Amino acid sequence: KQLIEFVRWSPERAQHYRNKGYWIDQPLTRILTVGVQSHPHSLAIICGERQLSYIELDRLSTNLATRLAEKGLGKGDTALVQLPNVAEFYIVFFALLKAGVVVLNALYSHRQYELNAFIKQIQPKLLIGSRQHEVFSNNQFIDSLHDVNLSPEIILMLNHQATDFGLLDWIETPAETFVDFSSTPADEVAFFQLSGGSTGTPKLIPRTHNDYDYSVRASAEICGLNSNTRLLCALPAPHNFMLSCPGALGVLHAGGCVVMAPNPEPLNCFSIIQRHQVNMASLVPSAVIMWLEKAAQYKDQIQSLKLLQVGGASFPESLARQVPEVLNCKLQQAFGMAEGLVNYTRLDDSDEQIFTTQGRPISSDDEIKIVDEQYREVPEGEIGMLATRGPYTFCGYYQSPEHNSQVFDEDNYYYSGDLVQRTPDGNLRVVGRIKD
Ligand SMILES: O=C(O)c1ccc(F)cc1O
Ligand SMILES: [Ca+2]
Ligand SMILES: [Ca+2]
Ligand SMILES: [Ca+2]
Repeated sequence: KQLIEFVRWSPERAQHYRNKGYWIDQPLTRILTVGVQSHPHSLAIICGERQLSYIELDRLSTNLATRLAEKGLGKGDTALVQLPNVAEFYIVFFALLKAGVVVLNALYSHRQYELNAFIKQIQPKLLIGSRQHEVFSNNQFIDSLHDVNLSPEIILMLNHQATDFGLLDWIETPAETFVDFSSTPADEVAFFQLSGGSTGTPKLIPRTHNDYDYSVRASAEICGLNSNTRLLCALPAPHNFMLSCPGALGVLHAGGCVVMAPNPEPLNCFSIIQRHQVNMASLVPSAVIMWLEKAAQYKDQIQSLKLLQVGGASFPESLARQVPEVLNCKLQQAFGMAEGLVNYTRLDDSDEQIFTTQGRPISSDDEIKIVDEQYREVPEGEIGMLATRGPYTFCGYYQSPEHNSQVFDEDNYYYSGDLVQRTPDGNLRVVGRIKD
């Protein structure tokens, strides 16, 4: 009956963020509902040989949601989802959003140790995974959960066994009986993001419908998405970068289409780009290097790429400059964190800004301090530690009061651990990382 706990913005900041129109108090399912009303038959997801329209995505994820409701899963409960880069990922995401189940999307690369830690932390009543994943290849991990009194009530499996509940069976058909359901309230937790770079297993980041939808809408505007955007989803779909910056959710917000790839391997990605005339992609620097190494051979297959976002690791200027020369598309640098703040070079920034900086915040109410070791603001342009708060930056990790008191200051700035300097033009350069 209690909704998932999380650390709230002050009411004065919530009001401000509503007054500015950042927080519009709609569930994240707004993206689907609006697109179904506007363009039900536009393609939402391309996955392998499948073409999911907006109304198909909407009907498939309602089916799953009615099935879960039928089982007493709803507001107050949590789910652990671990799916590869396939359409069912988003069907499941929107299904849990619709049903009011707070979902943690594990990376498909996470193994038993991480999944165990997540299950201990959110005690999910629903687990959704794939039988082709190493961890669910046998029944050992699911069995270990009974021992520890953490068995979920429902396990749905992709590529399922005859014994299992088939995830695709619960998507294909709605429940036999009607049980009511609804999203969690727009200013309550919608789902858990995961931190990057924390010491042990990733820390849980509660995200509300209000703040995630804002970052998605605002990112989609900055990146200039529209209904002809076709975005390659080659990075892990659950990752903040791939999901909201502007990510699949931004593309759906804009009425475009997400094109799935299993991973960023260049030859296969290039084939998907050519086949579906992908015009946007998002990559981390190591994946850009791989593409850069094949792109001359395949210039023709990737001509349609119009925009490449790059972020997630340091991206030297020498490499940035190769993106337009070799990939024949525009560069946008992105520096963000699942905890909130996202920076983009703008599409009309100068070439030097795009090649040498990681841009500037989504929001004019993204507040930045760049501080020395005495936590005093450095002189303009020097390197300091980044601290930030704003309308989509979280206010604390899930159930971690001790850690939270260490990375938030008294004004509720979050200390991301990133080292940065502000350039004269107003943009940020990420130059490193600092501990504790
Ligand atoms: O987590 C990251 O490293 C990351 C990178 C770019 C972006 F736009 C958002 C992000 O969360
Ligand atoms: Ca907005
Ligand atoms: Ca981080
Ligand atoms: Ca191009």
